[PDB]
Amino acid sequence: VSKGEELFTGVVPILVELDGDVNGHKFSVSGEGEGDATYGKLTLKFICTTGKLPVPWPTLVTTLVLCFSRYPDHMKQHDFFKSAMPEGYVQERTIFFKDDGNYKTRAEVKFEGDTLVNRIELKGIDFKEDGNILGHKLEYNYNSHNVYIMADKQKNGIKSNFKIRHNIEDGSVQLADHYQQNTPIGDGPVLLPDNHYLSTQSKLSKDPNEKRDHMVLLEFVTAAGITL
Repeated sequence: VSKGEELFTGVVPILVELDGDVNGHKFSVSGEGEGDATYGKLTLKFICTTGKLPVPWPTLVTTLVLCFSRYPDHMKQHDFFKSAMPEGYVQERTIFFKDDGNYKTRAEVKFEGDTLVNRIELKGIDFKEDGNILGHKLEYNYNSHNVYIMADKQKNGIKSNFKIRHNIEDGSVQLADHYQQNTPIGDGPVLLPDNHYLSTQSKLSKDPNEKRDHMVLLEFVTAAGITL
């Protein structure tokens, strides 16, 4: 058992705070909701608090808390994300949009009191101002994904390479190549996993009564096994 397991046995409130800068377009996003790791379930509503989001909401889904994944009993020794809690972990990514710009993200995921917080800094560079991303040409939807989590023994953490495919309105695909690394915050012991898969599914919706630019997200993440 990890020192973080017991912190996720019930419904946990979540706060997400993102400070963004893409090609010099500054923006901020605030998210609120709750996670129920027993069912691998999270529900979040995100608001662009600076006005219109200058990138498409789907491109921010992976950036905007894998500690809410459901690890089956025979897999709980591989749950790095909960084991780091409450002190937490750093999650860093570069996201390469094919034939367009790239995001660099650095996030701290940790408890502040009873609330699980995901505090993010995002920098976007080399985007095309009239391209598919800054031109808002991506559909408001998301595909299910399987991600291979690999141990990073040198960093006492994990790493992952995976592909997200966003739908472009012309019927083609915008590829987003993700490189990810996670490391414990501080001098904290963690469970170092063996390689395994997470299976994700995400549904994007809108609050019909909400006038601000926003995204409602329902996400399920399950550790599928060592294989598949």
